[PDB]
Amino acid sequence: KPKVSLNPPWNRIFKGENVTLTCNGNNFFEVSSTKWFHNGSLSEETNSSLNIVNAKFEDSGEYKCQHQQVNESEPVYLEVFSDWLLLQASAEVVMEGQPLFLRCHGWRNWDVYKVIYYKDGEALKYWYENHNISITNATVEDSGTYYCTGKVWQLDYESEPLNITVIK
Ligand SMILES: *[C@@H]1O[C@H](CO)[C@@H](O[C@@H]2O[C@H](CO)[C@@H](O[C@@H]3O[C@H](CO)[C@@H](O)[C@H](O)[C@@H]3O)[C@H](O)[C@H]2NC(C)=O)[C@H](O)[C@H]1NC(C)=O
Ligand SMILES: *[C@@H]1O[C@H](CO)[C@@H](O[C@@H]2O[C@H](CO)[C@@H](O)[C@H](O)[C@H]2NC(C)=O)[C@H](O)[C@H]1NC(C)=O
Ligand SMILES: *[C@@H]1O[C@H](CO)[C@@H](O[C@@H]2O[C@H](CO)[C@@H](O)[C@H](O)[C@H]2NC(C)=O)[C@H](O)[C@H]1NC(C)=O
Ligand SMILES: *[C@@H]1O[C@H](CO)[C@@H](O)[C@H](O)[C@H]1NC(C)=O
Ligand SMILES: *[C@@H]1O[C@H](CO)[C@@H](O)[C@H](O)[C@H]1NC(C)=O
Ligand SMILES: *[C@@H]1O[C@H](CO)[C@@H](O)[C@H](O)[C@H]1NC(C)=O
Ligand SMILES: *[C@@H]1O[C@H](CO)[C@@H](O)[C@H](O)[C@H]1NC(C)=O
Repeated sequence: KPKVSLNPPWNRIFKGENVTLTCNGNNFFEVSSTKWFHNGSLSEETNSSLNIVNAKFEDSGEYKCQHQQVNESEPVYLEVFSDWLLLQASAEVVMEGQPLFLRCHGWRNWDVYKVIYYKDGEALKYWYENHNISITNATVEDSGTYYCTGKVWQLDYESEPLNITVIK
């Protein structure tokens, strides 16, 4: 029962950014026989750590790993974007009580100011130099649709809206 982990945790990334997919293993692993299935199609890497460099739209997809005698892991979907601001979430679905981190991500990792996060059309939090609205203990009422607004350079921008569900 393997489980694909990511680093950054962000599973919604811009174009050209890099992400690393590690197969069920927190720190140190042994085997050299690891399988990767990008969109189902077997991959060319064997190492347990499948890196992804300059993010091309084609990288967006469904992945998974399996060992010699283990049933393939629950696929994970990676989406790549091109836009001024992208709203990133730790996980999109959560178990009541778990942690939750949302991030109003600027393009080219620039700097965003006058930030405001919104949940279900309501103003929620606000800062100058931006922040990362974080949640330790997650309530089910936290489930909703978020999006953020901010000033890049000297213009305002709105982010694509994102759904989030906290089940019990
Ligand atoms: C795995 O399957 C997914 C299908 O969801 C593939 O992702 C899709 O890839 C295409 C081509 O990169 C994306 O569309 C492109 O968008 C640009 C910009 O809007 C446009 O100018 C191009 O003409 C093209 O339409 C498409 O949106 C994307 N799907 C999603 C949801 O992001 C992915 O490429 C597949 N992986 C492999 C290795 O085939
Ligand atoms: C993705 O990885 C690349 C490679 O490490 C990063 O760009 C590197 O930038 C350094 C400058 O310190 C150069 O020495 C390398 O040659 C560059 N690598 C490549 C492949 O061009 C890049 O910054 C990473 N992406 C992000 C978002 O940080
Ligand atoms: C987020 O979830 C909401 C539902 O909570 C989706 O909105 C519904 O969309 C369907 C069809 O698009 C409509 O029939 C419903 O009336 C909508 N509900 C509301 C309250 O507007 C929404 O499409 C989802 N968005 C994403 C990005 O997944
Ligand atoms: C290759 O695998 C080892 C562990 O077997 C790991 O420490 C290392 O980071 C991996 N290298 C790459 C490029 O994935
Ligand atoms: C492993 O996969 C087989 C089918 O190939 C399935 O019967 C079995 O239940 C799986 N292992 C576990 C722990 O579920
Ligand atoms: C908060 O978000 C920023 C983005 O500006 C990121 O670089 C940083 O690592 C995050 N801080 C923490 C403590 O996770
Ligand atoms: C999380 O918060 C709930 C109340 O909202 C509380 O009952 C529970 O003990 C908290 N969990 C932890 C680990 O403190």
